[PDB]
Amino acid sequence: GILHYEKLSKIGLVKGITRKYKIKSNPLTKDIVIKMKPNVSNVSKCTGTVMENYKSRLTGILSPIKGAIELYNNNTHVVMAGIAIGIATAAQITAGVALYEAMKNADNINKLKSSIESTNEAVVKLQETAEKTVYVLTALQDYINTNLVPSIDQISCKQTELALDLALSKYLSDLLFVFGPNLQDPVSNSMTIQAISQAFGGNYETLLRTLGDFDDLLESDSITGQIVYVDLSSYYIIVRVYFPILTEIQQAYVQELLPVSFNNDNSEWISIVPNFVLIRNTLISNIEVKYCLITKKSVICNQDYATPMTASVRECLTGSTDKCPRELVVSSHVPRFALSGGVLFANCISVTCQCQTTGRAISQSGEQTLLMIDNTTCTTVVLGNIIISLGKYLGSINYNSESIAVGPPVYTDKVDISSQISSMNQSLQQSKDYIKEAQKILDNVEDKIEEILS
Amino acid sequence: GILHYEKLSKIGLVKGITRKYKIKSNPLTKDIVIKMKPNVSNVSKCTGTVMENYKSRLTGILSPIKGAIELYNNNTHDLVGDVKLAGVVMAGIAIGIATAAQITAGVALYEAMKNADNINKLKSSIESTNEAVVKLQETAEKTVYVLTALQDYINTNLVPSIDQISCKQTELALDLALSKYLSDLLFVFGPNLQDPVSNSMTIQAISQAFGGNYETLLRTLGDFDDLLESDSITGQIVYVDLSSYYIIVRVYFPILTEIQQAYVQELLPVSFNNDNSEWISIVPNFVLIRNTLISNIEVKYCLITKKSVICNQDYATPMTASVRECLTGSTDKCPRELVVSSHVPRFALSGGVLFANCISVTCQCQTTGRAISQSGEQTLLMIDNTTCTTVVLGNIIISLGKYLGSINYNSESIAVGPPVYTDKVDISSQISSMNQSLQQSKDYIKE
Amino acid sequence: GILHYEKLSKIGLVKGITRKYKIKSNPLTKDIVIKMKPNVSNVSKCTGTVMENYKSRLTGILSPIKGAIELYNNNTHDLVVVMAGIAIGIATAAQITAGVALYEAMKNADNINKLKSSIESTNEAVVKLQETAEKTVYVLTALQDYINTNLVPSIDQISCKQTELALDLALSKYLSDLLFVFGPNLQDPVSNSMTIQAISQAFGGNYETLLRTLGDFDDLLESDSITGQIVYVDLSSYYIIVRVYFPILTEIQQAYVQELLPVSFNNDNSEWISIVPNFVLIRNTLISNIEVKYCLITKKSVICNQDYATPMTASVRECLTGSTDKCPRELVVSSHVPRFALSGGVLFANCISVTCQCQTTGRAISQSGEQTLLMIDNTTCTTVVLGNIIISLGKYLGSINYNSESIAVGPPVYTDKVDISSQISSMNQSLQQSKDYIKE
Ligand SMILES: *[C@@H]1O[C@H](CO)[C@@H](O[C@@H]2O[C@H](CO)[C@@H](O)[C@H](O)[C@H]2NC(C)=O)[C@H](O)[C@H]1NC(C)=O
Ligand SMILES: *[C@@H]1O[C@H](CO)[C@@H](O[C@@H]2O[C@H](CO)[C@@H](O)[C@H](O)[C@H]2NC(C)=O)[C@H](O)[C@H]1NC(C)=O
Ligand SMILES: *[C@@H]1O[C@H](CO)[C@@H](O)[C@H](O)[C@H]1NC(C)=O
Ligand SMILES: *[C@@H]1O[C@H](CO)[C@@H](O)[C@H](O)[C@H]1NC(C)=O
Ligand SMILES: *[C@@H]1O[C@H](CO)[C@@H](O)[C@H](O)[C@H]1NC(C)=O
Repeated sequence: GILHYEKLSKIGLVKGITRKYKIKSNPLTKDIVIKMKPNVSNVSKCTGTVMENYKSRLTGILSPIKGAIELYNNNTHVVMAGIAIGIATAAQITAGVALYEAMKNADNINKLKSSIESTNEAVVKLQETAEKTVYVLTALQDYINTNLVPSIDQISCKQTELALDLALSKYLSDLLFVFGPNLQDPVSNSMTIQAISQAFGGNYETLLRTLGDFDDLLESDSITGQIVYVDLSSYYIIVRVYFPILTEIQQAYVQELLPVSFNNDNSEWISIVPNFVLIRNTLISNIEVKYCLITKKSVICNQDYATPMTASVRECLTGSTDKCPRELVVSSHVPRFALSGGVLFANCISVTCQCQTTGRAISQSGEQTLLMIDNTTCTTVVLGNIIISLGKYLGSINYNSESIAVGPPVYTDKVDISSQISSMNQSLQQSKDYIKEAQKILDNVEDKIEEILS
Repeated sequence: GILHYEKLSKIGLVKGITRKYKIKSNPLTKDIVIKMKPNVSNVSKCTGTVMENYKSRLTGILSPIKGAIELYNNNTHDLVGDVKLAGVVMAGIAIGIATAAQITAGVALYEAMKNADNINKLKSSIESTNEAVVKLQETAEKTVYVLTALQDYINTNLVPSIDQISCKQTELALDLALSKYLSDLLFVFGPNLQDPVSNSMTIQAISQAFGGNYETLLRTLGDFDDLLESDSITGQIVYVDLSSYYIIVRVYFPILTEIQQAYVQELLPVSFNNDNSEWISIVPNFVLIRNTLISNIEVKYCLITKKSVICNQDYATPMTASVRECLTGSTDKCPRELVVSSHVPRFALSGGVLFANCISVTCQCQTTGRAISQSGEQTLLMIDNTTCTTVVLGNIIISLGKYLGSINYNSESIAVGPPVYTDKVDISSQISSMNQSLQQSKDYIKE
Repeated sequence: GILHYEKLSKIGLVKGITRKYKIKSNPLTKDIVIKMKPNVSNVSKCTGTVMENYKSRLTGILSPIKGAIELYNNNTHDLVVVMAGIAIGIATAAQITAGVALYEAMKNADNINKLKSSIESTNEAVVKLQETAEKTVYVLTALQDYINTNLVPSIDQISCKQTELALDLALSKYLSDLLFVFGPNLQDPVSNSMTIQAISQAFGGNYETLLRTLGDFDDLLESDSITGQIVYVDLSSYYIIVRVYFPILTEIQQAYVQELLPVSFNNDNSEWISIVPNFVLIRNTLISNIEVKYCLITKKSVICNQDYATPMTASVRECLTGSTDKCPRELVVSSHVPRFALSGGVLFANCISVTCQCQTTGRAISQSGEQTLLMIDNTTCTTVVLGNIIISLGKYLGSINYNSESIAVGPPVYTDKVDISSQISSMNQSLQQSKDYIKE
């Protein structure tokens, strides 16, 4: 049950931190306008057909989004038109419902079109008639206002236009990854606010700040954006930002296991067991922490990332160490000792351990996997080049007298898995014929005992 | 033959979109000059030895490319039987050890040489280009473009701030720009690009030398976006000039062809019920069918799109006969895995008909007012307008079509495949477990 | 020596380059100050509360580093260096060692810190300061250049909100850029893994200047061997001290990395590719796998920031050393897996899959169905036309009749993630099914 830490530590898995488990929930919606063509009316003398190009270029990347969105709109007549939609995922359907929900306010924001069209500055605060405000973030506007405008004199009219064309095209080449043919499904709310901000030049800080515990959300990619309206004549979008909160899962924790090479039968092994185990309620399972934000106190995820675990690997973690698979160590880099509870767990065959206080070297038998070193043999431990003072071990009084039973060896390598598999299939097939040497030589040579009876 | 779509949909894999399959082919080559040191002729007043430094710094990252390229140029002693279009001969002994890809890139390099040499004659005019992008005449009426790094910054920041800023400031700002640009280009062009006799480099990646602005680079040259987002527009470095600090890039702008009777079928996955628990099917979500043959495809590397999967190469991959069999009827061969996340999807829509896990989620009929409840004997419900016109599904209301398949999808039971664990760590334990077991029962056969 | 290159080449793995094996060692520490709030007193006019905001914002991302660092400092009580095990409680070796290095950095950190008020008022982007000894120390300050060469000149023709917008925007952009590396994300700052590139995110990614002010550099850089450790955080002046670990790389002895160039091959009416590592590490008499993906591959060497060796199954070992019937093979279904390679100036080609011909002798080079691959050298063709590429050949230094002698092909296998589970469960099902007949 709920983890056999000591048994585990001998096989080279020492207790790491225990962590709180958190997931986003309870989203909270807020709307923003991002304008994708800058102002220019203040510096319109020496532009040329850069705009006529940029616009039709932008229209090419923008229109298919509009098109994709509108297929959910003309076809949600609360109720979504299943025949019209035809083939879709639940996720998408829900995004579509959120979209329809956004429409009501989208429509009200859209009434300020001509005022959006003529925004002077980078970030503008507008009045949506209610006393409910709405923000317009316009791309390259700052550059235009504070580079182009003041350098106008010392540049000329054929080289301001170059500087403009270049800015526009750079901005384009930057936004293209996120907003290209690439975002094929824009009826979603997965797009991270960071990724959306690409349209405002990656400055998601300002985007969040004008809307007004933050970083933890941000670095879990839990702050998401949904595109809810596209205006093709004014070249702006409305984004609904989903700013959630994060909730602690109840009697759920994520246990880290610190891996440490260990000795068996003249060679160093490392245990093949998850380094992060999720325990919620009485149930132990795998978790894909790679997708979360690990943190001193908590694993923070934008969704549940639990994953099933085989009963062997479950048994392994709760005592049966002869079920934890082990792999050969051949790199001078897999770690050779760890510290847990102020007590040291060390491969004193691989590395040389000594007692600074008592002067005598701490030497490890070949019969043992690992040493548990605490303040009842050394107070201070010299460990190569690092000197470390130890606590008393809260576990078994004679950890080092009692021997763990090591599990089976295995190869972890992609290429070695296939060879192992074909090797095995070979062996099982080879010995699946000897079992067919009994369909005759135990059936006919026993139904001959019906004739040698009758 | 066909995928057994109905049998599949019970095991929680519903028909998604069917897509065209496209791959790039027939490049149309076009050449461009990228100059990697800006002008500074209109600034040379406060420049310390930052140019003297920057140059020798750049030479360090540039020269080995040149060197690498020129080993193919000395080694292709070619035109075969002297003549231009007769062909090209690569020196095998000289080259020694190379890949087909590389050899071909070498041939393309030799092919680029002819025009490279003609472009190179404008060296002194490249050397003194004033502006960021310049159009030059290669004598023929055939034009050639020079894109020069940091030039714009220099022309529109520094020259304008020169009257208002000092010296050990004007030079700081320059040193900083140059070193930033350097630290940005270093990933793509460093010791990293060990094999420059290639045409893999994407034009985006190449444009790192022009500060990531691949837009302008493409636009000065001339289905564009679909090419671009499949990384099918590639660049090859064909000449390096170490005194003028410029490179010639051959850009390979291809076209994309529809593969014939080949389509990529999406399967939308849906959690399904069996023996008191939710399972998800372990079967590819994307299957490539070309001709009568079904095989895997690595779409992760392609560009997926309403109508088509667009790839810069063929990405087909073999498929085990079991997983083949599974997709064409034998659902007892489709492996399944336990579901333990409140996130794996619980229903899908295909053909206007709903496939739902009405054990996991709670389904009801808005029109008929009665809840749609699912037996524990069944994996999944197919709900079509012949039981509900409108379906309330938690919080989403949805109007349905008539299912074009079996009149009683729900009365007939599928046979669920074997359970399996998908996890990296779990595969090793499963394997060692099995070895142990087979060895253990390989002695009883010796009894 | 170790490997069986000829036997291997028939199964479609031809000798590629042999490379030197190098790892970083012998690091060489040098210190630097990164200031994360620009000067701005030269436009202290209409900034507004943006500084008051920016500062408290920054404090939020910065303080937890300080905090984390100081827990090692508070708990290394020494000179004998002794680390407090009870206080530390639960840590890795790596981290402990980082801690020792941190304590080692403290001595100089403390001396650098005396110049606090002079750090506070640095005018320019990069400054050289005197740490009293004649030992200099550098201050790189963020956004300073932008401020000095955009905003200060663009004061005169810009409104008071206009100036402050441009500032707020620069600051917040810089923030949104640094946040990935320095956020809640860097949960363990008592380490020296952070690459100097990643560190330079605080100076706006310009790791070039950072390295250049401190003074075979690229190979280090592109192996991510040049690392930074944060050794001090100042929360009132908003600067950090970084100890940069600039190592040197050493050749491993009698160790090389062998590349294998893969080439589709023919067997029993279909094209196969061999499932064998493309890079094999041989050090001493021992052959093993190596994870090159993490290193820097280079004409002469594989360059790694650590040893990346990995064990190899005795079957795959045996395979590379003769037993080709142990090298697993997989069916080819993509018009993209390569069809010929060149090694030693001799050609190894699938002349069933592609059509091979002799330009010199005019006659086409055709391959039996009994053979996997053709070895083509100048003793049959001097020049070879191979689709659209013409190539002149050397003499093969191996067996005089490579093409008469047949290799024994290994077992077929499926490589695919999804196909492994089915293979595994199939093998299970079958073993269970035939584990009952043994109970009969
Ligand atoms: C769905 O309906 C939208 C409107 O909601 C359609 O947009 C119209 O587009 C035409 C262009 O030919 C314009 O003349 C109209 O002004 C638009 N309609 C309205 C009411 O403003 C769109 O064509 C429809 N189709 C799809 C597939 O989304
Ligand atoms: C159940 O769904 C089918 C197909 O979605 C509906 O049949 C269509 O009805 C519309 C409107 O009457 C016609 O324009 C189509 O031509 C019909 N298609 C077919 C293939 O018959 C049907 O109406 C739905 N049933 C109910 C009760 O709404
Ligand atoms: C070991 O740990 C702590 C040190 O304070 C203490 O409680 C205990 O008495 C110590 N025991 C010995 C034998 O040193
Ligand atoms: C370290 O100790 C001092 C007390 O003298 C205190 O000011 C500081 O906050 C402590 N920090 C930690 C992390 O314990
Ligand atoms: C192959 O090439 C080299 C040329 O130096 C030579 O050693 C060898 O004799 C050649 N043989 C033939 C048949 O061309």
